[PDB]
Amino acid sequence: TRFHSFSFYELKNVTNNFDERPISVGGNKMGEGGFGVVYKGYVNNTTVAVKKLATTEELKQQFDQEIKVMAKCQHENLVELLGFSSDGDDLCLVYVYMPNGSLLDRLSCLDGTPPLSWHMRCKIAQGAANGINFLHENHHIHRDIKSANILLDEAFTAKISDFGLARATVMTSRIVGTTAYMAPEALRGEITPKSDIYSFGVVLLEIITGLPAVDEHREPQLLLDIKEEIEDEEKTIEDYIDKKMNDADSTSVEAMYSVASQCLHEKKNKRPDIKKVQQLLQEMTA
Ligand SMILES: CN(C)[C@H]1CC[C@H](Oc2ncnc3ccc([N+](=O)[O-])cc23)CC1
Repeated sequence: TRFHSFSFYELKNVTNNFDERPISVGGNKMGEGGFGVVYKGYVNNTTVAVKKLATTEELKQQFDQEIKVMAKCQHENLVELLGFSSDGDDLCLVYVYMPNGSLLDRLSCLDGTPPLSWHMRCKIAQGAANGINFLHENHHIHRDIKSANILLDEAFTAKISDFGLARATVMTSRIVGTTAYMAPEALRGEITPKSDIYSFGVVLLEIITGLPAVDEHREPQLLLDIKEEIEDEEKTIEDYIDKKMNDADSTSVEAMYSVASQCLHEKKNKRPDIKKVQQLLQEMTA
């Protein structure tokens, strides 16, 4: 698949000169979304998201990786790239606008949005698993699966984003990702699709609980420690269910928790593959 080459001056125009002010006050900055700031804009009546990136060469290599992965990978559960603008050091990626922001923002009810229902949460978990399955089937490792990288469209369909660190068991000298979601082997430099499964297991715990992966003012500060508290029978998954829901039944919650627990196996080889995760999430609803 081939993309439209946008002019930098056309992108600067539609985003009102990359205004750093918020949307409510009058600007276009949505906030930031990964080694770059994201801006709302309108191209030919179409609402778009423009990610201005943002060593300079490492950032250009992430820009190229995103475009290469997006050219090869088009799926219902991946964000859609429309085009880009290279033109010097200010690199821009243009996407279809995702009006419901990220799953992290919706789980924390950022800016006063209503809590996501259990029904919406089950659909989002299944959609995100379908997107990771598509990447794995096409021999790609995302390397940064987290709720901030699961975007939500006009119908709350899950859309995986941020493919700058994606790769087609190998080791690396540059350890990348988000600590609170990373598998133990990924924190040691290993590169494998099994690390994406582990990180997805952390996302499933954020969905069940509404709690972020890391909270500096919390005990435990890391969400993955709750798997040990439950396994030692000190507590149960019902004690951690997000209280901002009225439609969560304990049977399907325990079925989603069982998938998350399996994803979070410390031994990479004992985790299920994405196809099994996808099958288990379908059986939960059905
Ligand atoms: C913190 N929070 C307000 C974030 C919510 C999500 C915002 O990002 C985005 N918002 C809307 N559409 C997007 C389309 C593509 C990408 N992308 O990067 O592929 C990011 C997008 C960035 C701010």
